[PDB]
Amino acid sequence: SGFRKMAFPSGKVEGCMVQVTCGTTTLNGLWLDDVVYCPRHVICTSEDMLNPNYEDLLIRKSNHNFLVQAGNVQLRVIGHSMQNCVLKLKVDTANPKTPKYKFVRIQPGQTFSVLACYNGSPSGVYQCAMRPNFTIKGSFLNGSCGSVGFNIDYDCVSFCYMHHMELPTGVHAGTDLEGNFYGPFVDRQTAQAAGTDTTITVNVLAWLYAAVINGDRWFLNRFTTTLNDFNLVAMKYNYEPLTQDHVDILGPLSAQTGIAVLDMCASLKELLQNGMNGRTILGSALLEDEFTPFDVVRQCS
Amino acid sequence: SGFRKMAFPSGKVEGCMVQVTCGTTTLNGLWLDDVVYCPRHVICTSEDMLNPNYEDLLIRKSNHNFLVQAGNVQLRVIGHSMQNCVLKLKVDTANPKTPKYKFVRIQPGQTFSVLACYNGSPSGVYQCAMRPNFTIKGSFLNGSCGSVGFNIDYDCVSFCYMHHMELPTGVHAGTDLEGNFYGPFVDRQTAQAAGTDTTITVNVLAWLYAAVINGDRWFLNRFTTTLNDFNLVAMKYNYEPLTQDHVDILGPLSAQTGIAVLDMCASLKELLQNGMNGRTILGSALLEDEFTPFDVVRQCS
Repeated sequence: SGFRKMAFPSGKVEGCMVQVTCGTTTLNGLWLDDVVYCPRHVICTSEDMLNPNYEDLLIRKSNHNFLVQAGNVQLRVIGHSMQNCVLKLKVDTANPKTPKYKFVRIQPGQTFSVLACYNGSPSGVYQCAMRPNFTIKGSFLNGSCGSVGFNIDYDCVSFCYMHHMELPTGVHAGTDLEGNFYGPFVDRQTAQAAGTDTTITVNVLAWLYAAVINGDRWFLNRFTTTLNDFNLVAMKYNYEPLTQDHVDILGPLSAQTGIAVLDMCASLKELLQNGMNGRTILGSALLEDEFTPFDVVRQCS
Repeated sequence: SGFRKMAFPSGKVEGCMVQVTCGTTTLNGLWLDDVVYCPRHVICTSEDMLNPNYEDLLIRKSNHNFLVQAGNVQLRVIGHSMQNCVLKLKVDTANPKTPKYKFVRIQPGQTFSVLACYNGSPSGVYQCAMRPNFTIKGSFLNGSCGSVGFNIDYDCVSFCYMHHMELPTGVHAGTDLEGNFYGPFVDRQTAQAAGTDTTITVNVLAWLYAAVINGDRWFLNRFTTTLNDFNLVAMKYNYEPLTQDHVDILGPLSAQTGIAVLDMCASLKELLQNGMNGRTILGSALLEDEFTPFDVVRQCS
C-alpha cells in the first residue's frame, strides 16, 4: 500500500544521453542507433537568439563544428540536418545500448518521466504532467536543455518530450522528438508566456479513487450528481469539463472501489465548494491533478 | 528553476536487481559481485512467520532450494548464509554490471531513492525520507520485498535500505544492507506498530529556503527569534528541536538568500501559529519536511 508520485526506472534512457557542444554552447542530446537528437538552438549564441534564422545558421556549419561526447568517448559526426526544432547529427557509431523505442506525442493531462541531465550526465528523475496550456512544471537549471521525457511500456521507451526553454513564470516548454513544440512557443527570445491553465478534472477524480483504495474516505458522501450539474460547478472553479469517455476510463477504478463515477463527482463538488476543513487526502491539503487513471491503476493493483 | 522531488537516476541499481525464489515465496534480491542479498523471510511460509526460528529454518535448506533469476539467466547458488535479517546467496557468476558501491546506514531525517521492484523487475523510482520513528511512507505492493533504497555520489551507489514489511498504518519498515532493522521492528508477525512521529524541522527550513530561491516570499517577515524561543514553539507543534549544527548546515542556503536562519525561524513560527490563509509554498498548502538541506542545494545551484 501507499501512493507516491513515481517515475519510470531511467536506466534505458541514461544509456542514451550524450553531450553536444557547438562553439561555446553545450547541452544534452539523445543518442539512438547512429543519430544524436538535440535542440537546434545549440547552433546559436545569445545575439542570434533574439531573431535567428536557423536555416541560415545551419548552412554556415560543418560536421566538425559539432562535438558529441558519450562519457569519455568522442563520437565522430558525419552528417547533420534539421527537423523542425530538433537537430539530427549522424555519427559513425550506433549506440550499443539503444533500447526499443518510439517517438510519440502526448496529450495535455498525460504524464511522463523526465530525466534531468547536465553535460550529458543524468542527475535526477521525476514525473511531470503536460498542463492544459502545454507547459510543464519541471525542475531545470542552466545546462538542462535537451533532457528528455518518456514513458516505458514492456521495455519499449516512448519518448515524448525534449526540453528547450524556460518561460517567465518559471514553467517549461519543449518539443516532441520530431521537433514540434508543445503549445504556442518558439525557440527564440520573445515576450512569450504561458496561457491560462485549468485543472485536469479526470486526474483529480482518479486520485480521489487512489485515496479510497488507500483508506481515505472522509470526503465520501451519499449523494450523486448528473454529468451536467457537475460540469456547471467545474466551469465555476476553472476545472476542465468531464466527458462520457472520462467516465469510461474511470470505470475500472469505480468498479474496484464500488463508487460510481458520478458518486465521486458529488464528493469533488463538495470539496470544491467547502474546502477540506483542515483534513488531508493522501497527505495533500490540495486536490492533486497530475496522476492519470493509468498512473493510479499502476500503483493500486 | 522550479523545485521538484527528484530521485537519483536508477540505472546503476536496475542492473543489480534479481528474483529470488525459495519454495512458493518469491521476492527481490540485490546482485553485487558474486553475492545476492535479500530478506531472510524468503525462507519461510506464513505458518512460520508467526514465530520463526531463522537459524533452524536456514539449517534445513540447501543451495538447490534457492532459485535466483537475473532476467532470463538462472544464476547457480553455491553458498548461503545469514547476516542478521538479510540472506546472502553466493552465486557462481559475478554481476558484470556491479557499480562502485557502499553499504551505509542513514539517519532519521535523511532521504534516499527507492527502486520499487516486482519479481526482480524494476517498476518505478521515488524519493523517501527516513521518518524520526524509523518508518518510511513508501509505495509497496505485494512482491516488493527486497526492493532497495540508495543515494548516488559520483557514480558510487550508497545502499541504505532493503524493504521487508508493511506496518498496520500502511507505512513501511526495513533494514540496512547489513540486515539490521531501522527502528524497533522485527521480521515476524506481531502486533508491532509505528511509534509516534515528529516533523523534521531542519528540512522544513531548508524547503522554505528553496521557496525563496524559487521566488516565493509572502511568508517572510522583518522579525527574528532566538533559538530557545523558537524551540519552545517547536515542542508545542510536535517539531523536532533545532540545534546549532542545524543552523550551520543551513549556512550556505542562508548565505545564498541573505536571510539568516533565525530570521527564517520567525517565519516558520508564524506559519505554525497562523497557518497559510489560503496561500501555498512551492505548490504545497502544507509545510513539507522530506527535503534535506542537501536536496535543496542540489536543485538550487
